[PDB]
Amino acid sequence: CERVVINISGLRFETQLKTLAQFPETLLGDPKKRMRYFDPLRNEYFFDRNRPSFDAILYYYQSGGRLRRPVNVPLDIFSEEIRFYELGEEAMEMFREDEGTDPFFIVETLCIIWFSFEFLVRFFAMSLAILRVIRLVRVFRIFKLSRHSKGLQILGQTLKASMRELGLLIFFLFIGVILFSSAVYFAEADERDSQFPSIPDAFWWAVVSMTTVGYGDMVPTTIGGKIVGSLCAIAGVLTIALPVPVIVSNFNYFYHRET
Amino acid sequence: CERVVINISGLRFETQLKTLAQFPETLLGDPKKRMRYFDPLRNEYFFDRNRPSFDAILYYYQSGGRLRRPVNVPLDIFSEEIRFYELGEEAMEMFREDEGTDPFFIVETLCIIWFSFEFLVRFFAMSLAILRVIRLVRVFRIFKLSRHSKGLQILGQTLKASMRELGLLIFFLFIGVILFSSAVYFAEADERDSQFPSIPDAFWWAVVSMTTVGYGDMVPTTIGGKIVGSLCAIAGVLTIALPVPVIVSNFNYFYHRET
Amino acid sequence: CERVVINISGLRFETQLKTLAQFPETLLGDPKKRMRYFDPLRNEYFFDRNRPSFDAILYYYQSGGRLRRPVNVPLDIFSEEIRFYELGEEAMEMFREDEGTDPFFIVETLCIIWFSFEFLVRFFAMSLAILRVIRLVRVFRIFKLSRHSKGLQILGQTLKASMRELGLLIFFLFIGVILFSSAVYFAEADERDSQFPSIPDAFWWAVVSMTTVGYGDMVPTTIGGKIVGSLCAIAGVLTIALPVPVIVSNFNYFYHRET
Amino acid sequence: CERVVINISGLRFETQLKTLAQFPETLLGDPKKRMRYFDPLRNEYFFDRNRPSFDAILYYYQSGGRLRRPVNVPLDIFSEEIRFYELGEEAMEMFREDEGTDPFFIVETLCIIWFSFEFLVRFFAMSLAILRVIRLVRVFRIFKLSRHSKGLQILGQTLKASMRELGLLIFFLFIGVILFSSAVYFAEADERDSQFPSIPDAFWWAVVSMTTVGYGDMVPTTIGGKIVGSLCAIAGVLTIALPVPVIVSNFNYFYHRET
Ligand SMILES: [K+]
Ligand SMILES: [K+]
Ligand SMILES: [K+]
Ligand SMILES: [K+]
Ligand SMILES: [K+]
Ligand SMILES: [K+]
Repeated sequence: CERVVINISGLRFETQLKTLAQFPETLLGDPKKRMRYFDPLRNEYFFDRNRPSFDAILYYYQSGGRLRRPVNVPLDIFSEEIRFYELGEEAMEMFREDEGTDPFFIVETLCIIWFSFEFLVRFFAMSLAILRVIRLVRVFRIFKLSRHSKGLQILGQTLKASMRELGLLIFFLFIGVILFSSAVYFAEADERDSQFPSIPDAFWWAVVSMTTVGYGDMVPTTIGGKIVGSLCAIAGVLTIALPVPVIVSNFNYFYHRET
Repeated sequence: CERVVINISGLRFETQLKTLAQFPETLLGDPKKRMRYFDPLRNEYFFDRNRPSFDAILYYYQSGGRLRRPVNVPLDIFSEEIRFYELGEEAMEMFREDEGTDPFFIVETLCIIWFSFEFLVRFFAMSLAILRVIRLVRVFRIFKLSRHSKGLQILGQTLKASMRELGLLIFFLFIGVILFSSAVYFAEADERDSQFPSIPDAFWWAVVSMTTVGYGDMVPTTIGGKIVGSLCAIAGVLTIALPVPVIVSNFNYFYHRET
Repeated sequence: CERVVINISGLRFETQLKTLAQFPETLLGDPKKRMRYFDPLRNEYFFDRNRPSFDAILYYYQSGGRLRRPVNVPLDIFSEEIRFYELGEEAMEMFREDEGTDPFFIVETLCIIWFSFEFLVRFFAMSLAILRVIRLVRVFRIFKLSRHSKGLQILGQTLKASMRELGLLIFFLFIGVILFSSAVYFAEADERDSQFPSIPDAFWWAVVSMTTVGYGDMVPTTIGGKIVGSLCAIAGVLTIALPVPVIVSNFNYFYHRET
Repeated sequence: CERVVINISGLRFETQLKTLAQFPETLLGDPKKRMRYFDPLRNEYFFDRNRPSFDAILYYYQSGGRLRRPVNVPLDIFSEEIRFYELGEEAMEMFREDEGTDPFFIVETLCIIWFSFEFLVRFFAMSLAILRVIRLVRVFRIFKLSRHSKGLQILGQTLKASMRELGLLIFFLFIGVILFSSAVYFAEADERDSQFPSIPDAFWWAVVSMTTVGYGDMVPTTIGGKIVGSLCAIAGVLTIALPVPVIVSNFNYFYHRET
């Protein structure tokens, strides 16, 4: 099948004419558009342009549509070329995406009034329950700032996306606490003056020993509780120092991408 | 020796004909297979394909079999080319790999019964010992989840592989604790009200000061115990913050590779 | 428009003559300067030089001035080429930048005297206020070392530049402490022996639980205070372990760039 | 000056003959050695070899000796080429490097005897001083293992090399402790029940608050001591989390390079 020669600043490219006919609207696929760059003396089309980029521009046609930016070609440059060669806004975006008492009442009432008002205006434009209700509505209040603080949105999108990541930290943390709250429970017990009788309390210690917080409300006195204490102080920093790189790589990405 | 010219979208490659005969089954090595792409006018074989990839495709023959994917060529693309040129499933994989009271009894009995049953069904398809036995079988129980929790397998494979890494953390931790539990022992002693008489107890402090847990069950009161305490708080975070990058790079790899 | 051919060690480049006339002072743009490298037999200018670099050297003219160093070309090499081709000191720098009781009184008086003297010599060359004044002038004294200690300058430039980064850590820390000092306040209260009555004190705990310092002056005794305590020990290490990579990447850069 | 053409698997290179004469012993510089690869029909030397590598092989001569391995060319491959082209062992290495009661007495005496014996055999093949002598010889004893433990050597070489790095951590730690042990000293004092009278003791707290160890032997009770306590818990983790990446990058390098 009749072949074409494209010269990009001395670098010669060759393809069949049907390969370019696969995208009739692009500059190279449109006879009338590329006609301006034909050299009758050499029988080739010449372009005084960026050499590194054309590799992909041609592969686009041969691949049926794949438009990847060569790793060694800047983003601003390669974008200009896609524009010049007239690849089309569709493929253009596809590339883009593939590439990237009273005072308390007054304050409480004023907010409920403003919030509801603003909410409605924008939208339109028993004894035991009282204990659980105050901890809910009053505690999650801070979440309102997320609507005016860019940072929170980033923190949220990262959590929603890296949920599987966090799920491991907690999971691994469990197996850890369970294994340590048990290994010390068997060596800490059967000894007087030891504040490690039950297991439920051994859970707190472990959670306080793995995160390295160490309040001092519970500490091993026996030899068997210290051996598992050292392994715990280590296993903790080891287990915790895992999902971090992931969440950070996600946050830093969501942060840099949003900004 | 008679040479051949291969034109890949304008980029010309040249090699001897025996070099290609070294792999008679591949497309380029098989006369009958490459015959379809010969251009009589130019005396060369033409391929309307990916330019960046062919560099390696040719080196494969010249190297006697080495099939490396150019750093600047996507994985999905280069794979297609290996397929087209018909390099062979062997070399193909080789590339792949080179590239990547009653309730307690009931619960206890039910499990032992189910586990043993499931185990057998799947397979077929004195006073001091009682103290060490309860800490063993009962503590390692959690390890059963590893068979239904992907995460654990990753954590295990990383440990089994980065064993030499962890061995250092503990090793370095030793030398550290030994050096600190001794430097403070000589400056903390010979002083009343000091809870640092013996060395074995100095070990606990050091292990609790390097991991930065600091329960508060032991703290320097002398000037010589604080100087070594500062160096300890530092040396600890320095020694611990070493094998981490390795274990993480292993975990993150085993995690991303498994997923 | 009359075209030119430039041969760089066998690699042929082609451009129009006006493209090179866009920078009349450079070697390639100056007829008298490039005349020395013209080959009459082939009708092309030949240069026995670095191939990888010329890609950019030519793009410079086609782009109207863009001078980027190819990712695969060393800095010392590409710099030499820019010099040879005589691109010009301007574009040269632009590239550079786009690329990178008595003793107390005596001591106090002597300093004030020396400092003021040195300052002037270099420049030319009520009861409640006394409490706030001593904490100010006397505390910020150390900042004087910054003028003789390179390290501080780096620490400062990184802070001044990554201010938005730090602003998040503190911000996120707030929302965290507010949410935790409240979630535990509702579960820690309504229970005797609990040292978590007020909220202002719950703030201290949270700040001491998220940074993982854990002095032991405050710890959850209830079940509801421990559940939020575990989430706090985690959320803390998660929130803190975020701006770090940024500040470090800034510090390490400012450090390596300054040195 | 008479020019030469080198064809590397279809990729044509051109240089002057003197450029190659600059290294008379290499294959390309030796008439008798390159004669075997000359093609009389095309007037060029042909090599059925790796294309990516030759770029550097030629630059070596043009540069007067610079032998850099292209970023996109494997180490094992490029090495083979340097060998084939016969560049010379010198340049070869240069490239390599540019590229990479009684029991106590018995035990004490036996060691002193063995050590001194082994030392000599290998080499040949008052009251206050007693307090400082026991802390020295007895404490640094562990350092003997470094001769049989690879890990320590790595830890040492990294310290000796990244000394300037560590010097900052300690330095920055100083300025920090000095600024915090002073900011809290002015707000913690003038208040009863406060364990922060003197400054020397404020130093311990700061060092225990920045490393996040928090023994609990000292904690702010005033409002002014807590505000500076939060800034301290942060500034600490910020200052410490700086030299880490450096020491790690050095250790990981010294570790991977040694192994
Ligand atoms: K800690
Ligand atoms: K701690
Ligand atoms: K603590
Ligand atoms: K504590
Ligand atoms: K305590
Ligand atoms: K940490």
